[PDB]
This record gives sequence, structure tokens and C-alpha cells, in this order.
Amino acid sequence: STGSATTTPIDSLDDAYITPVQIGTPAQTLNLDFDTGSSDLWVFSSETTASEVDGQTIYTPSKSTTAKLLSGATWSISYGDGSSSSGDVYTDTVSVGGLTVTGQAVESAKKVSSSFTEDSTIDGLLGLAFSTLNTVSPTQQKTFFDNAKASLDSPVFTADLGYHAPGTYNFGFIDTTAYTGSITYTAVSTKQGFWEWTSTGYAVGSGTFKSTSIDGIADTGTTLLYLPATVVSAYWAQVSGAKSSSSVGGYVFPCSATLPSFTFGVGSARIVIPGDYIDFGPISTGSSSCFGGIQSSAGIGINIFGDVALKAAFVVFNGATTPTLGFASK
Repeated sequence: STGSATTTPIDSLDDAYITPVQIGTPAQTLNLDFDTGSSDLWVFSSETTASEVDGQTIYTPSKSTTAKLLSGATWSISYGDGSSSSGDVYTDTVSVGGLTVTGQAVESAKKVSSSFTEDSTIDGLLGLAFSTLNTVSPTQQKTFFDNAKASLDSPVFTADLGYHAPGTYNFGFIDTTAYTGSITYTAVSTKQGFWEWTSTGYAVGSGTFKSTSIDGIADTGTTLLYLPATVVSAYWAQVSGAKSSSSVGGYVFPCSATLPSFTFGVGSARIVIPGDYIDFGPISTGSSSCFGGIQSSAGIGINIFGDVALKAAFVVFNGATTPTLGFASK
């Protein structure tokens, strides 16, 4: 089997991407944030505290003839941005882009933090990291991909995120029309539960490539590119007037600037992030100070190849017995 679904930016900055997901019988379609940095599929629901729901589409398990309470199971998750959610668990039929999993754990939110409430466009998350990170207790649950894997034509999924445009998540096949040149594959460590890999270096604009190992995660659920402070300083030093602002919470730059590209290495291959992808616009409406899309990972504890990086590439998440990651230009 295979599946193919379009993923759409939630706003004009590509702050996140939503992908429609069918849950239950008859189908209830929710727009979920596919997140290769976590491993829970959770949704706003009829059980979510009413004051914490503000415009989201909810899953109502009582209206699904295939929903079953997973008795005794609870979940609770905290994300890197400080947001969180928790609740109980149902199993139900879940379909993405024509690919169907029966008996998928659907984690129903009883509580969500303010950031989730305030984002009316995201109805929940669909985790695509390794199932070892799933938070369901006392019986850990499998991700949608893990459940689908054995039925897939090939045990892979691909992320093809657009810049200010829709893109695609495919399951079970590689669309050879969706990228240019060849795909370069690179090793993955699953030791922390992430799609963790080591970039071979970077360049800023037309500058020379610096060969240096940068361990980090491929994370579709993180907006920006978070890299070591040395690398980030080298980038922003090429933008007149750019500076790190503790009050804003990272690097800002004059909105009048033209940003240089940023290149990262994948083995001997190179992925070029155009400068425009690094512009996240005014820090507040009407400001001439703009927020940068490359930020320091110092104090995160891990480097994160978020959407800014991934949307510059066609990315293969290979879930074979020994997982790997592939990157192609597009």
C-alpha cells in the first residue's frame, strides 16, 4: 500500500504545516501537524476542556463506530517550545492520503496548553519519530508509520515541504519526479528516539564550505533551523545590522536586508537554503526588525533541522531495519 497527502502552511510565514487526516467511522477529518520530532498522535476532542478549545475541529469518539477506549491508558507530553497536552486514549481507524491503519492509538486531549488553544488551525499532532518516544502509559503505543510499515510497498515516508506553498507527505514510495539529481543517504541514530544524523558542514552565501560534523535531528514539527552558536554567528555576521536580542529571543535583522543563502552538507552533497527562507518577518506588526530563521541551539541541548532546512529538500525517512535519512535538492 501507499498514501499521499498534501501538507499546507498554516500562515504566510510557514510557521507550521497541516495535513488532513481521516479518523473514525464515518470519517472525521482533522488537520494535523505531522511531527518527525515526536511520537504521539493526539487530537482536540469532545473531551478537551471547553475553555481550551478555540476554533479547532474536534474528534468525537462517541460518533465513531470503530472507536474503542483503550482502558486505563493515559498520555502526557511536553514539547521543546514549552507547550503541552494530556488526556486519555482510544483506538480507531486512521487514514492519511488513502493509506489506512486500523487500531491506531488516537490520544484524546483533555487538556492543552495556551499555545495550542491559540492556534485555531492545528487540530492535533501526528508523530513520526520512533515509537520509543510515545508517551502512552502504562502500555506504550506505536506511531501511525510504525503501524503502517509492514503493509507499505517500501518502509519509508517522504517529506516535501513547500516554501510559502503546499507540499506533500508520501508513505510507502519515493516519487522520483519530486526531486532533482540524486538522493544522498546518511546514517541515523535512533538512540534518543529521533531521526538523528550528522551533517558534514556548512557554507554561508557564496562562501567556502566548512567541513565540520553537526549532529542534529530532522524535525518537521519545528519551524526554524537551530545550530551551534559558532555557525549561527558566522551566518548573521554576513547581514548588516543583525544582532542577537535577548528581549526578542534570538537573532533579528533589519527588514531592509537581503539575506544570504545557507548551505548544509549531507555526506558529499549540499542542500542550499535560499536567503528568503530565513526571513520570518517583523517581530511585531509594523516593526522594521525581522526575526531570523536560523537560531542558536545553545541551551536546547540538540541541533534541530526544522522546516527552514527541510523545505529546501526532498527528504526520505527510511524506516528499514537500519533506518537512514535521504536528502535531495528539488
